[PDB]
Amino acid sequence: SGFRKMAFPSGKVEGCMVQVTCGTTTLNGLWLDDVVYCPRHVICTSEDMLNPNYEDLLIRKSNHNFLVQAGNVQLRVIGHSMQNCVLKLKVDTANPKTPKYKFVRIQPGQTFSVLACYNGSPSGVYQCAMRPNFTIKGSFLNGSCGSVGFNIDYDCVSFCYMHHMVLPTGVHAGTDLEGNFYGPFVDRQTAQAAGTDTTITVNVLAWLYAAVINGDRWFLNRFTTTLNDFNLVAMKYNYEPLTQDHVDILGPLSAQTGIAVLDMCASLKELLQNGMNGRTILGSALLEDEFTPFDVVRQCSGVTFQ
Amino acid sequence: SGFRKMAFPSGKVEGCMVQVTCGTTTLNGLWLDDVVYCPRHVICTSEDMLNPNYEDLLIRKSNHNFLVQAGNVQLRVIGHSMQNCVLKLKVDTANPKTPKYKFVRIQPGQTFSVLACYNGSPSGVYQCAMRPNFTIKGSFLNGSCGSVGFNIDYDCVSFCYMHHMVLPTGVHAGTDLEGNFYGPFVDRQTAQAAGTDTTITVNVLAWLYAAVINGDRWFLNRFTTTLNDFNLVAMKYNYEPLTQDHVDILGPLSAQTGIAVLDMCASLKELLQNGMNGRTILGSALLEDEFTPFDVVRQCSGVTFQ
Ligand SMILES: *[C@H](O)[C@H](C[C@@H]1CCNC1=O)NC(=O)[C@H](CC(C)C)NC(=O)OCc1ccccc1
Ligand SMILES: *[C@H](O)[C@H](C[C@@H]1CCNC1=O)NC(=O)[C@H](CC(C)C)NC(=O)OCc1ccccc1
Repeated sequence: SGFRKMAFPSGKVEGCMVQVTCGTTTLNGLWLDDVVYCPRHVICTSEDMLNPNYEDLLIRKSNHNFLVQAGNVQLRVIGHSMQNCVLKLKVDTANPKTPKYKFVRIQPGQTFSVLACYNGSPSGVYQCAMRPNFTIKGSFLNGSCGSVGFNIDYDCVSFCYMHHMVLPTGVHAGTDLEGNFYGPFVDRQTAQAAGTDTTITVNVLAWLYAAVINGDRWFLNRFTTTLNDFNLVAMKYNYEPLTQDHVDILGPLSAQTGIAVLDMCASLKELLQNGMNGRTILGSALLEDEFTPFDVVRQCSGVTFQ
Repeated sequence: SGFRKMAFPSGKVEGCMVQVTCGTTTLNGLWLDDVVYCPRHVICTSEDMLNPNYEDLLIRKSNHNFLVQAGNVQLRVIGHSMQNCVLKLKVDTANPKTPKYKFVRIQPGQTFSVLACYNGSPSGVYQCAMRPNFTIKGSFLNGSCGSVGFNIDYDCVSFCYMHHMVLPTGVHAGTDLEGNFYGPFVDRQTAQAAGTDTTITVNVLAWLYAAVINGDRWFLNRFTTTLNDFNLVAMKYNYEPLTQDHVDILGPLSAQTGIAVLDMCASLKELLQNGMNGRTILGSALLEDEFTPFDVVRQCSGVTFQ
């Protein structure tokens, strides 16, 4: 009963959040095994951020210039390296709360949970989606960098995101845990464009399937459509083109509810052309695109983790 | 930058979730010190739930009839009692992961985080509000009972909610940690009415203040109003009557943004009478009422916890 935008239990990630200062800049770090990961602009002064030469800036930095604090105790830095836009601080103490983890470069349209932190302490947890334009719509203030996004599979934490900056439009940009930015973004204080953000069409359809499962069915029509004719409406409304892979991913939900994918596409077509007439679906007046088909199955069947 | 419905870090609560079975019924329990708290209908069979006599049902139950599992190890039950609609199972082992905690009966309009669990294992975490009619709009399936709602103050966990049942309208009902139901609800399988749910007016105003802080200002008008004239619009649109206490709680946000409370009430009045004209505020097409004034200050200033 009910459908909510819920996030993973963040307990396994809270144990990995540390505080990292270099000079006057302080941000968060990810402590896994004997390595601490954090954005590389921790070495930047307020002036350096306009056009930083990270190679020249890092060279004037030694191990003792990095203050890594895990709660009450410090970590002795015994090595540092720069991998893309992230620093890897080698410490002498392995994190005893290190969970089973791996690094994953997420795909556009997929979702993950963000644990927003400040000064190495967690502040909150929320669910976001990697937009098609490789941005996210999160809640990040000054000091939030180094906060990580992740997914949980039973006991395996798949880290996929690390926050770095906000764009002029208010959306946020970051990297994977190997330091590669999602999108055409660079870690420099300059006006960067994210481009036209389209709607994750497969996610909208999966959300409409969750609505029928929960009792909202007023949007179910008596029409059908073709992939090509739907994508003619989709492209006009800045929606992702639907593919046969997208149809196959929506397969299990289509068989469960007995509603063909193309029939659900026709219901979504009328919604784009006629609006919503002041009505709501699952308590929303807009078409939600931050629930993937796997997020619908997980919440509607009660999948748990460690 | 950005405003999201974020939940507290659930790490301190994950360590307290256990599994409780009595007969064939299995639900979640809250393990604090040497006591396990769980809903009392764990002693009910599928037939008993229609009209249970918990006094007569509990009397035929002994300590060994309660299977309390905390992950891989069992807890030896050495005592049981019934406090209102919750059972207090005394165990021989104090939970080593017990955080600083206390029990709080939340007020209508306040918010808290829910950690949805199944079989004693966390499944997800989301933020909800205690509606004026003492219901919540959560995501709860079969097996979710015993899941708890809570707030975190630095290192103190204030447990305030325990899930018990869903209503015919799809909303959920539960108790405090002393077993007293929020609302006129009883733990029995029967059609129970929740009454007219009104909108938390002070929460809507605090959300509009968060919008101005984040850049959404199109709803700011050039009118003003009186508490009485606003409440004339409020009562018509099923909104909570605004009081001087509500104005005082919105004080710090009013002084921060330089917008008088009554002026913000006038902007909210026009929104109720004219709708939204297909526009969005903070990415929503509806007026959000699940952010309290304290939830706005916390997210817009970066308050952290342990
Ligand atoms: C790191 O904590 C911080 C996060 C920002 C601060 C406010 N909201 C956020 O998401 N990121 C930065 O300070 C970043 C540093 C660069 C070296 C990457 N700069 C940044 O986010 O500037 C915002 C901006 C840049 C250019 C045009 C408009 C805005
Ligand atoms: C406990 O896990 C369960 C939670 C329900 C199951 C589906 N969604 C939920 O929130 N609660 C119950 O099973 C509860 C047991 C009573 C003894 C309190 N009964 C219940 O929720 O029944 C739902 C209902 C009752 C009457 C009319 C319409 C629906």
